[PDB]
Amino acid sequence: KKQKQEEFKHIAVFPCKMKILPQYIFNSRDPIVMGVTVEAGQVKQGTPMCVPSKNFVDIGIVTSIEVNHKQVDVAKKGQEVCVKIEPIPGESPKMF
RNA sequence: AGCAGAGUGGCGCAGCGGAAGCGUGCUGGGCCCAUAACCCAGAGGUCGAUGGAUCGAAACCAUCCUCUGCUACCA
Repeated sequence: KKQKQEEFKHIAVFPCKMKILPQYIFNSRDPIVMGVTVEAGQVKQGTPMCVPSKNFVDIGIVTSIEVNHKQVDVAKKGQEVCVKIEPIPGESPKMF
């Protein structure tokens, strides 16, 4: 099961609904630095992000999850974390 | 945050002092057993909004909106 996790880590994406906090924006484009609070599910590395109300356009692929400049891999519900999201290569970068 | 570019028929696009167009798509007819191709028509336009220099702005200048890119400036 360790090897199954190791070669199925990219193909397995945990579900996550995320609520955005106002005015906690640092970088708007390349990369995306935005201090966003978990409200449902959990956040892991490589999890894509999209918007439901704008005909499902992807935001990008995340890089790291930081809780007060400390890298925590798994964040549960109810914690304010900082996520570094990078644009996917082959598609145009996005702005806040 | 700031800058640059663009806005014309459903779509893309020509287009500037005396001047609402093209390609494609939609509708009708001819041709044919039938279709494509082709022919004949027709429908579809706040030329992004505002002001002004103008006899004569779809056009030049100023502002603004929307859309498309960026110089990087964080835990």
